[PDB]
Amino acid sequence: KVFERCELARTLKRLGMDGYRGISLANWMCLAKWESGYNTRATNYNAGDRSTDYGIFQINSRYWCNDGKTPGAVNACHLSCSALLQDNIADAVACAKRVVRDPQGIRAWVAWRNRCQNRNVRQYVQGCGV
Ligand code: NA
Repeated sequence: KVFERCELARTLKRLGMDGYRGISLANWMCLAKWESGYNTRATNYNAGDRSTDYGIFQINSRYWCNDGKTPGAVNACHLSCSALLQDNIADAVACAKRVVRDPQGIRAWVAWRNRCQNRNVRQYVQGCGV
């Protein structure tokens, strides 16, 4: 499913993402936008290390979910990577929260650093009623 901007903003707010570990909703929106264009079915294969980024937040199989095909990988979110391609994003949100409950926080995603860090993200939640 490809979410509409405000549809997603309210979806993430209902899931407890607004201010989660200090990260405003707008930052999560900016992340989803740049990672997948708000597409829950987005996947990206990394030929170099044989891992795959899954879903709306493009969570990587080397550390976060299990896909059975990434050598020496772990599964910190304790989920099948399949859970990260669901139209319903509750599992992906639980995993994204897990990701930020680590040393870097929202910085774990390079995309956030490139297109969201120190830029205006309020535009992503404008008019969404959040
Ligand atoms: Na894995």
